Amino acid sequence: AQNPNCNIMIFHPTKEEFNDFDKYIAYMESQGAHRAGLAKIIPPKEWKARETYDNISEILIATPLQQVASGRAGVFTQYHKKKKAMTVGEYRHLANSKKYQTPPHQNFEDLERKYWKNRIYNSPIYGADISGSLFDENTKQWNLGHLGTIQDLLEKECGVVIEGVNTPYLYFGMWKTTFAWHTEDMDLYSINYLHLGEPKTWYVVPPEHGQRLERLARELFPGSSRGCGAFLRHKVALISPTVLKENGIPFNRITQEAGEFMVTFPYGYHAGFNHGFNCAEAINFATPRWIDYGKMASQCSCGEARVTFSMDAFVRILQPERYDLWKRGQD
Ligand SMILES: O=C(O)CNC(=O)C(=O)O
Ligand SMILES: [Mg+2]
Ligand code: NI
Ligand SMILES: [Zn+2]
Repeated sequence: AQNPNCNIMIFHPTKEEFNDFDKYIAYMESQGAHRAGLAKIIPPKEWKARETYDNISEILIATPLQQVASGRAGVFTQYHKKKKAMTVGEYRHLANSKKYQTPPHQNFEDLERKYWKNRIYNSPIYGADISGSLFDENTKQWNLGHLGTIQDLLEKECGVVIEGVNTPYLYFGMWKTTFAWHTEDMDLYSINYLHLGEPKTWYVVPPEHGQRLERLARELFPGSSRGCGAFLRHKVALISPTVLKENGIPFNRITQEAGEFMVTFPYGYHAGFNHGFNCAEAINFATPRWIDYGKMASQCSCGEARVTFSMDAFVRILQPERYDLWKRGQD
């Protein structure tokens, strides 16, 4: 078996290997990359996502979210408080202000220490989940707005045509902005490109060990667990690497820099934080190997997780027994 310790693998495709997305994901998995739950892909030196980022300041962040933490430094939840709309220009200026900017630090490790020590005492503002794309329409390779759709993948594998569309989302981050522990909707893959700015640190649990994370989460967030059998779908819980080590949960960590792709694999729990002002783009995708994960994915039916239009059909076709109860949570 390839990659039996489930280490995060880093790939360096040639421009020739960068032509066929599906085939390169399949290549990564042949080398065991999926076992880690996350892989990094450094694009060929000839590749660019677009010419410059000089003209992005007028993008609107309609609902910036202030991420308010509760709990202890290592074990906390966050809620999202809606703020007034601002432009990317305005957000960048905010991220760089004395109140929000990245503190002096030595290296990524010092910064990680400071994150876990101090995150809960601040409430950074995240421009998340903005529909759109920063890829130039003439970028032909690994353009996240031109990937094959999950609906077409399900049709090709299962023979059923379904409604729904699949488009990318932009994330504008600042120091301490945080993504809680989660897998993707319907345990899909995701791909994330860091277009610009400061790095993003990621933590991931191997898919074969996801249930161990879930069990620890039920113990650490006992009221949440009683409220919903899949409460990590709410995307609110944070557990530090120190806490995971103390409880023997296998995980890995890696820092993504501007110009690099990250791929998360089905049922790979991940969490992380931004180092400073940045902009990432991400999208979910499927392969034939996803189908069996989709059929087994947990679902939130307490009503909190509230998800896209397109998830209906996935639940309807792949999880017909769950469909009724899940849709009652959606309505
Ligand atoms: O970039 C972020 O804030 C979070 N991204 C992801 O969880 C992802 O791409 O799967
Ligand atoms: Mg603009
Ligand atoms: Ni994710
Ligand atoms: Zn729920």
